[PDB]
Amino acid sequence: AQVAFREGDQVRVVSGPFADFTGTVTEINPERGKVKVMVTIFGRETPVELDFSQVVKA
Repeated sequence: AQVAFREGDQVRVVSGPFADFTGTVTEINPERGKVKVMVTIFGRETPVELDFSQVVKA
């Protein structure tokens, strides 16, 4: 039993100043290929939109 991705999971950022945080998958877009996760920067929530090409599974 294996899986590529699952809603409600946690994924880290790709790079940049945010290359040390994760997010909470709220919704997915298979038809296109996007992903939304709620990250936390400076000790505060921050909902941002990304894509598998800018995130990683942890």
